[PDB]
Amino acid sequence: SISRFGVNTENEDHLAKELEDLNKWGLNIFNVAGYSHNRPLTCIMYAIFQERDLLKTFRISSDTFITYMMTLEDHYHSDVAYHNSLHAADVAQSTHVLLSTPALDAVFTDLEILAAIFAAAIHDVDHPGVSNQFLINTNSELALMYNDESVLENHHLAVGFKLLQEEHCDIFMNLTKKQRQTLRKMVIDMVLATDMSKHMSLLADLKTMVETKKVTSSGVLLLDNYTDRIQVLRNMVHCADLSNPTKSLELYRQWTDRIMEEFFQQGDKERERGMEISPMCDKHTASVEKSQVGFIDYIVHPLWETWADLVQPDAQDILDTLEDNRNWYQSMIPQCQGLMEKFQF
Ligand SMILES: CCc1c(C)nc(-c2ccc(Cl)s2)nc1Nc1ccc(CC(=O)O)cc1
Ligand SMILES: [Mg+2]
Ligand code: NA
Ligand SMILES: [Zn+2]
Repeated sequence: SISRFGVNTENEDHLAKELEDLNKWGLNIFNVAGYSHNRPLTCIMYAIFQERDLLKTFRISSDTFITYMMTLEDHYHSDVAYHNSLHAADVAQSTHVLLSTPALDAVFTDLEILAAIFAAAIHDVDHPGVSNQFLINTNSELALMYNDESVLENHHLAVGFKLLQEEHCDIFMNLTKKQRQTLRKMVIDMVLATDMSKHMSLLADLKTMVETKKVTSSGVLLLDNYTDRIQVLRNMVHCADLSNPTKSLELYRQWTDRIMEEFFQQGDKERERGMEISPMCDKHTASVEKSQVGFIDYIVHPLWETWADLVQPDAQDILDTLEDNRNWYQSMIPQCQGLMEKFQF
């Protein structure tokens, strides 16, 4: 069971049936959690690494891998409504699918692939369930440590890398020095690019890149160098981090409930401290359906449209689902600055 899934489970057969969808956008990670004793991140990372032969390629012990992943998953907070191990697992599995998009076939090195999925796994570790801006506004120790810049993203990185230095946790021991160095650099790059306040400038740079794209006669992207590759990978991970609205409505709605609960819990903190309640964080004046439509139309669609343009035609299904979900939320609205502000500056 451990050998098969990297986790103990009372229903191996149900877990195995769900993991049949490992390479699919339609994987249901909530079910994976339910059949893995709420170890979705360890489970999904083990599955992904076996699928891609990454433990063989990089000589990573499977036991050491399970040990690291368990401590990493333990460092996600169960009582944080959205930014917990289920979201990390989702981003990792979503990154895993995006890496296999036909337009990117054989484009990336194995180390690049390793770096993207590892980054996905660690990108929100030890999230406190309050935003960067909250941490800045409350004079937090983390904001003081990190000089107000990508405060949590720097913290997620430091925690993720520090766990590797625990006894029996160094999954990269068998990499060469040069490999370790390159991997570190790439992971730092990608996790720092998940700072939502970089969304606009990241999208601008991606469009610029997409203007210059060239493909083979088979539709495969031609990337000139490292610089172009890591740019696609940053953006890939960002897209995986804003993929909830591109999943089935059933899944999207569960994600939305969770991020609203998280925001509302921060707004209750802010209220208790006599602070102005941040946009999206006031449960008494929230308009959830309307905000999702604006989120999609101004942030998530523009990003996915640029991504879809890059990997044309691979991502049309994703765009169609996103539109369809937008239509649903729009139909459920009962009879702009706060939005856009979390995604720029
Ligand atoms: C993908 C889940 C998701 C959904 C479904 N909706 C929204 C927002 C809707 C309206 C809005 Cl303003 S944010 N944000 C989401 N994620 C998210 C996560 C973190 C942050 C950083 C921050 O707190 O500033 C911003 C957005
Ligand atoms: Mg984050
Ligand atoms: Na935990
Ligand atoms: Zn995230």
